[PDB]
Amino acid sequence: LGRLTEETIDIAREVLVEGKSQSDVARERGLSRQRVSSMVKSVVSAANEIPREWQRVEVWLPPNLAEKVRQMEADAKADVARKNQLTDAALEHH
Amino acid sequence: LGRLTEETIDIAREVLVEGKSQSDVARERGLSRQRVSSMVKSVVSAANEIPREWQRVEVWLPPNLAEKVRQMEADAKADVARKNQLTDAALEHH
Repeated sequence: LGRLTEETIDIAREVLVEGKSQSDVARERGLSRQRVSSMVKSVVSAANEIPREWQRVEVWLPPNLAEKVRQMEADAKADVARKNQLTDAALEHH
Repeated sequence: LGRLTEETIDIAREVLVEGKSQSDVARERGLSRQRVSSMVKSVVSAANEIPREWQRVEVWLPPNLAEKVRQMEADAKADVARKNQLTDAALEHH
């Protein structure tokens, strides 16, 4: 929900609100399966405020190491935030 | 599926095969909600071959660190295996 074409928002909205399968929607608009699935993916990663190359992982493990993995995530997410505001300033003269 | 009472297997089998909610099954047998949910949990962790105190975690993160987390799991799982066979031998005389 930011800077995206109008078509990307209209396709994507019909599967995540009022739940319909991806296959059916291909035939009605006349698009490949590969491309309807690349449209849904860039709206999900924009609602999370993270780049598009990051991946999703899920495992079982003991309780001490289960805490160290929760912390890797939280610190890495606030580091993109700081480093992004700095390069916006550098392009406003000064 | 190993060394468990007969009741624990008969309750647990009715929710995971032929899918029924946990609430309904409480009333018919006359047990609390807390205890039907502690019966289902020890059959799942026995099909994984891991202790009952381990926890389940799921996060998003960059592609290099996404590999190091996949490897923590695999090594920790083969370490319980080796250390278990050793204490069985020590109790067989010698």
